[PDB]
Amino acid sequence: LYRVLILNDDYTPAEFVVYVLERFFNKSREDATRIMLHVHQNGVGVCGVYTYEVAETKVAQVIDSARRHQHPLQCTMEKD
Amino acid sequence: SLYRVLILNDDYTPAEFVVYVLERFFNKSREDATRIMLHVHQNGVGVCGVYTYEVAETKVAQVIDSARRHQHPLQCTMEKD
Ligand SMILES: [Mg+2]
Ligand SMILES: [Mg+2]
Repeated sequence: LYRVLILNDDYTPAEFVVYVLERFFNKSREDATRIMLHVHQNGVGVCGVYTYEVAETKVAQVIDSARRHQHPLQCTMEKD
Repeated sequence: SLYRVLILNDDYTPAEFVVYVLERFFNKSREDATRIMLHVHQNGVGVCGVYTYEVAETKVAQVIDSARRHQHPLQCTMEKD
């Protein structure tokens, strides 16, 4: 399986990161907030764990959403 | 439970210092250190090693200490493996 990560940056609004986590990773508001804070403080955080193709899909959906909303948010994946 | 130690890319820390860190604190061969350094540059983040919780914390701390004493903002953290 493969974990999907988001990386911190100084441009993407916190509220957008929460939105991404809720929408694309089905996080509750509190859990999304938790992960958003963790990424802000530590530079990176885990959004979910999926089979390879599904991880690729989620990474792509996040990047598509971010860029269309004019945010440079970086999303990537690693073997879990 | 084991924990992976990660570094994050930045635009300031020199490539050669990252290789030095990988060799000094994570027992990487020159080739592996170079490849991880390049991977982090390309991907934004990369895995330095996997250790028990407290050893991972120790490595993270040693990297931050070394980086700041070398005048570099290199970010290092850990996650459950
Ligand atoms: Mg694992
Ligand atoms: Mg990771």
